[PDB]
Amino acid sequence: TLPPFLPCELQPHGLVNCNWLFLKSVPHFSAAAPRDNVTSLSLLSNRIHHLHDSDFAQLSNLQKLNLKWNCPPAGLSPMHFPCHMTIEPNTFLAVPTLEELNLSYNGITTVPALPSSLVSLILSRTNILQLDPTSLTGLHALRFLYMDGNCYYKNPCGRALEVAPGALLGLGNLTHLSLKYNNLTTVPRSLPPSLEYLLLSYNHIVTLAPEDLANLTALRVLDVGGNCRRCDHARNPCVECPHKFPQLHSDTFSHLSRLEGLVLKDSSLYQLNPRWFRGLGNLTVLDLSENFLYDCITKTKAFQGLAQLRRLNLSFNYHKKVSFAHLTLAPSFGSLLSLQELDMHGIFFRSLSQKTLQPLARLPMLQRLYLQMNFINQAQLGIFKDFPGLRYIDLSDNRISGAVESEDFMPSCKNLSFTLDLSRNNLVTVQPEMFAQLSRLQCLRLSHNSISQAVNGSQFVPLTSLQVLDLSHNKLDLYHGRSFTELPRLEALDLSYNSQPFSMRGVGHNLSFVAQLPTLRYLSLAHNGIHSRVSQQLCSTSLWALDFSGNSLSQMWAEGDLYLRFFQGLRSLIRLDLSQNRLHTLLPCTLGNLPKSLQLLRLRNNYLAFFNWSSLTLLPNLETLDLAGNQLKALSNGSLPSGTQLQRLDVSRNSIIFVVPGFFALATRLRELNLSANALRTVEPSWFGFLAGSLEVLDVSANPLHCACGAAFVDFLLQVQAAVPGLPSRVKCGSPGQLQGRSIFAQDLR
DNA sequence: AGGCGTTTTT
DNA sequence: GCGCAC
Ligand SMILES: *[C@@H]1O[C@H](CO)[C@@H](O[C@@H]2O[C@H](CO)[C@@H](O)[C@H](O)[C@H]2NC(C)=O)[C@H](O)[C@H]1NC(C)=O
Ligand SMILES: *[C@@H]1O[C@H](CO)[C@@H](O)[C@H](O)[C@H]1NC(C)=O
Ligand SMILES: *[C@@H]1O[C@H](CO)[C@@H](O)[C@H](O)[C@H]1NC(C)=O
Ligand SMILES: *[C@@H]1O[C@H](CO)[C@@H](O)[C@H](O)[C@H]1NC(C)=O
Ligand SMILES: *[C@@H]1O[C@H](CO)[C@@H](O)[C@H](O)[C@H]1NC(C)=O
Ligand SMILES: *[C@@H]1O[C@H](CO)[C@@H](O)[C@H](O)[C@H]1NC(C)=O
Ligand SMILES: *[C@@H]1O[C@H](CO)[C@@H](O)[C@H](O)[C@H]1NC(C)=O
Ligand SMILES: *[C@@H]1O[C@H](CO)[C@@H](O)[C@H](O)[C@H]1NC(C)=O
Repeated sequence: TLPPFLPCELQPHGLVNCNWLFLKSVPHFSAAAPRDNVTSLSLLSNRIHHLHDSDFAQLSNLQKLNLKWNCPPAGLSPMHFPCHMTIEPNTFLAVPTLEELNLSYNGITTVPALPSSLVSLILSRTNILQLDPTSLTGLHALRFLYMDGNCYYKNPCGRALEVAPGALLGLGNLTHLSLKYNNLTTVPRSLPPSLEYLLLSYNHIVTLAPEDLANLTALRVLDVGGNCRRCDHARNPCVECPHKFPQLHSDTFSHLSRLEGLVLKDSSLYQLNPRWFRGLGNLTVLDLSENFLYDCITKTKAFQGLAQLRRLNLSFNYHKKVSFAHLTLAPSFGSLLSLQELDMHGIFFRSLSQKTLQPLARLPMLQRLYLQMNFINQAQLGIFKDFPGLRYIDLSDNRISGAVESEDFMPSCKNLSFTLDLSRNNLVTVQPEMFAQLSRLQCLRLSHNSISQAVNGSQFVPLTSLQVLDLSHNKLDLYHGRSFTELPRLEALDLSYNSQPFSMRGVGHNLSFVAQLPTLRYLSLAHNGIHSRVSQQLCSTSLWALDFSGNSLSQMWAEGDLYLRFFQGLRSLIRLDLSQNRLHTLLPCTLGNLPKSLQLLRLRNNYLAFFNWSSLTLLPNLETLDLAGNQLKALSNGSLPSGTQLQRLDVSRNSIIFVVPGFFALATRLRELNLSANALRTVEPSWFGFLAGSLEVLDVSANPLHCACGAAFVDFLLQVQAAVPGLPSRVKCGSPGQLQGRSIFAQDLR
């Protein structure tokens, strides 16, 4: 029988998802559907312009309703089409259980009547230009009001949004208010004392005083950034902050003892008034980005009081048209004993020395340090030795060049104890000297440099704890036999996109160093265009995973018997990616020379038009096989052979016209199968023997199915619907006539 | 007339 | 197949 909520899709935790179905009105759903197991209803980005009383009446246990992007104002319409949305006055009253509503990106000019149950209301990017107490009548349970972007460059109005004095006082539970991008010039008078988060960024509130935040002693977060902007850093349309502005009175934040988060970004500040931070001893996050505090951070004592502060953002506090030769942080940074995260990216300074970060050197909790995009050309990396609790340094996108004068295939550094990112720098060789005091390092990123060195075993000698080394997007010449052997703990090495040496026609290269890395588990030689004149075998007893994608095994395996055993010496290998290797053909003899230990084999985006399925028995441990993106015209020439351990099979984006009967039958372990984007005109239960019920995923979307009245496929997909993703909307007909390009349920086939 | 379309959400 | 060395 049918999916219960056609054309929408029943998802977990009682969600009915009608997203992106181009609906003109809300679907009703027959009484046969369990409309009370329905706890949430999503109608994102349809084209419903008219909302009725009956539309939600029958969904009597509905808690969440998303109606976003259905009727976008002209400025947000991708083609500037106007749209007004009519709501019948009992539309939402008929859902007395409603808790969260999203009416954002919809042309409405007044708030509709809403049930008292409502805990959350989002009215952002609407055309509502006024809020007064009649707007939000009887919403005493309401805790969240979000109404950003009702008057700005993308949704203009010609005036300020008008929140009348005391308009929201009726809302006794209101903790979260947001009114960003509304062209406000003053804070709204008399907001509920219950407010905990108040967000007024990207308005034009140029003056503040303690009157402007009267009675808001519950505030835990206050965002007032972007009201007086520096447009030299603006990516969007921007009005430059007037001269003699902004004016923030000293004691503006004095009565906010509970304040945890203060955002003052992009406020054109040349000087921090320390009186701003008096009485803010409970402050944990302070954002001062995109201001002009480049001098003030070498001098100020305004941080002295902030004992509990954890995150400090000083990024893009850069002087117009200049980078500094030197930057020395203030002594008062040394009293931030709680500090975990410091962002100094985009200040622009040329030198990083002991003096630069001296005050931070004895802070016990300092873990993450962002110094990227600073045009730094000299860096004494040895300063980080004495930092007690450091876990992460981002020094990427700098001009440092030396010492001073898919998680299956490559693991991330996220859970390691000490990571240095030096990517997007100007190293052309690696000097041991620059790492002299970094023997604690577990992860080093040096990608997107200009390293064009024949590494030999002498470059990374100090790094005796290093487990991950990323050298992707460089020009390494792999030639000497002992490259990387100075790293006793190396488990993951990325040498991808170092293609240029391998392009050098008539000059060969040496991969025999892989045998000399006894602890290595992960290796990417991906996107190197390896095609000729290389070692005939990779040899390693430790290696579990090898990305060899983006090379030309094609040309290698065409070259007599030289490279037929290339991957055979990888005795423990469990994952191999041979994708985009230009393979037009495979011998069964080539596949059997891959390691017996293999569990995962990718051959994506090759040019294979034929695959001898019987040779899968030569890889007895194979659980996953990816042939996506090849040119198979059929699943045939044998079946999946007996006793095969295969669980995941992807033959998507081929040109498969048919499947032989009983093709999958002997693959009893098969759980996930992707037949998407092929030329299948039908889906038969006879492909699966009659053991298809074990399948957890069967993707048959984007296939030119023959939707002839009474077709055998229709019935089959309903018997295994739990396993077919997107069945209600995305499995479509290629024929006949007017059904082409429309869902299989666009007319009843039975 | 309405169309357009996967466009952070906080 | 990239200063080794009948
Ligand atoms: C089955 O394969 C298809 C097509 O190869 C997958 O659809 C692609 O999904 C990726 C991300 O997973 C997207 O970047 C592409 O845009 C999609 N391509 C097409 C042509 O639709 C699909 O996700 C796979 N199904 C499952 C269940 O994993
Ligand atoms: C907050 O709403 C709840 C209903 O969920 C109610 O108990 C309480 O009266 C409300 N508080 C105020 C101050 O209105
Ligand atoms: C913002 O406010 C003023 C009202 O004085 C108006 O002139 C201006 O056009 C408004 N801006 C936008 C983007 O609507
Ligand atoms: C602040 O609170 C006092 C005491 O309850 C009240 O009388 C006063 O009107 C309030 N001020 C504002 C601006 O809401
Ligand atoms: C590596 O090459 C350097 C030149 O940079 C040379 O001095 C050194 O002896 C070689 N080291 C090893 C371990 O082969
Ligand atoms: C490749 O490197 C190994 C390890 O030093 C070396 O023995 C072998 O001779 C090299 N191959 C060539 C062709 O130079
Ligand atoms: C697959 O290879 C085997 C072993 O060499 C061979 O017997 C068989 O004919 C091949 N299958 C097809 C369909 O050509
Ligand atoms: C393989 O099957 C295809 C598709 O039906 C067929 O055209 C071809 O002749 C078959 N070849 C072998 C060797 O089985």
